[PDB]
Amino acid sequence: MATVKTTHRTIAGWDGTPLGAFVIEPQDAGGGRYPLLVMPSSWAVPSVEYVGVAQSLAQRGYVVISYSSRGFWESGGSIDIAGPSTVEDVSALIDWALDNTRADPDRIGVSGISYGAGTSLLAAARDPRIKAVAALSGWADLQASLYSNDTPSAQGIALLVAAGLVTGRPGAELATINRNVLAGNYQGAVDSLLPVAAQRSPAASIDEINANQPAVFLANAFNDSLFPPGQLVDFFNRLKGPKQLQLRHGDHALNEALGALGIPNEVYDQVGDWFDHYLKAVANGIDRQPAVQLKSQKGSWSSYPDWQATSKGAVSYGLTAPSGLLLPTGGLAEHGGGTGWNYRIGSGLLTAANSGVAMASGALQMINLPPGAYVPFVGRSAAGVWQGPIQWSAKRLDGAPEVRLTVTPSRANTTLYAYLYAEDVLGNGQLISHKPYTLRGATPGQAKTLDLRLEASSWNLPAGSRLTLVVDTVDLRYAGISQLGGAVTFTSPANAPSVLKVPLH
Repeated sequence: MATVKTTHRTIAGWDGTPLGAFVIEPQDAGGGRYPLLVMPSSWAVPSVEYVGVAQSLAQRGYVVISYSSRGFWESGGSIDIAGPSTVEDVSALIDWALDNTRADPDRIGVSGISYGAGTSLLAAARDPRIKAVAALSGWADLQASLYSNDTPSAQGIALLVAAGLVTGRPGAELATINRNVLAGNYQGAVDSLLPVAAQRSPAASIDEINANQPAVFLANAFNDSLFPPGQLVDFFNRLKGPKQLQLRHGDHALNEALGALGIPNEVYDQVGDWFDHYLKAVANGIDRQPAVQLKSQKGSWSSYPDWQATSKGAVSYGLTAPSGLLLPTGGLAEHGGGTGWNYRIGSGLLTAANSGVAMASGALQMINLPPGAYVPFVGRSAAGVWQGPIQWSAKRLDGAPEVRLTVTPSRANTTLYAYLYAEDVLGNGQLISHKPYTLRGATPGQAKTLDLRLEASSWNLPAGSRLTLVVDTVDLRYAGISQLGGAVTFTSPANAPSVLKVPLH
């Protein structure tokens, strides 16, 4: 193991903006060049040790530049939300390192978390010297993350604002978001960002990254508060070069470098092995590992050669018409359901089915811990509820469930939320996955068939439990546009039956 020297200094960005940086260099001995890692730090969250993580990588035998981006307290400039300047600064710091350290120009990598993860991926698209990327808790599509199916993520946008405010000085884009969020104008925040979001989205540079063919490692939490997994998976799937995706359930750990971000120590252990293989040619077998690796809520791993394999043999459950004397409830019926039925709910009514709890003012929790929902208390005039059978043996859900549903709104503006729960014998539901869907400017009384892809998950369903689908019209974490007084009618036309597809293993 290398012992490393850490030196603080100011390094000029692309336009001269001074960036606060820790330059970490292997000592010992005489004394060839080392692979270089440039690592943009992320949000300033108390207890989070970005430099420490960088030093531990450097001790594997790397020159590492750990640095604060433009606008951070320790730098000049303004936070531009991983804008073109922030991304170009990655290249400027690569140039500086090559000229001022024992860095090998033929073995360059980038790694970051959240702010630094999106920054790192964009740099890999724009700088073909980069041969490997390790991006943690990051995004591919900023619009899809904050404005999923045209539904603003109120709690996601608020967290973006809160994180920015403790990290540095906002540029105009972030200041406009901040002003909108203060008024409760989440839609206005979105509207302000959309015209400049694509240039901040790795997904918009998929061709450029595929051309450059870096080795891309992605590791996120299913329950990331800012950047949900589907938009990451979609990007991952389109990469043509060496790649690995890991998804885990996040929880807070104490007394770890990254525990307050919900990231366990094991992630940067795997990152190390990734870089060691691709940049130092260590034969550690990383190259033979499955491209998709998933860690369930009980902490056990599964793997797949690609994302398509997660959906192999998915079960199609037909939705049946809700029935019952007191608690109208439908079925999830494996080959198959009913067609020709209708079931009307009121829009804008509150249920216990929520993706998250109300969060404090300025809270910096980077993962989300959804509340349980007691299914018998989910108001049937406010929600459609469909229950599958109680399983007598354990099963494992790996992948993204899909719901096809036909809906008829009485108002022009409605937001729908679909939830998949593991419901125990007594009726206690644990949320596995959800998805929002906003219908804006719809024609009242016209039935529309919608396909919702629920967020990717990995879930051990125990014996004694069933899968339960809830669809309602309000969620505490999103700025939905449903109105009390309106209605939604669920149907299942013979032509296009209402069906939940679930990737069980």
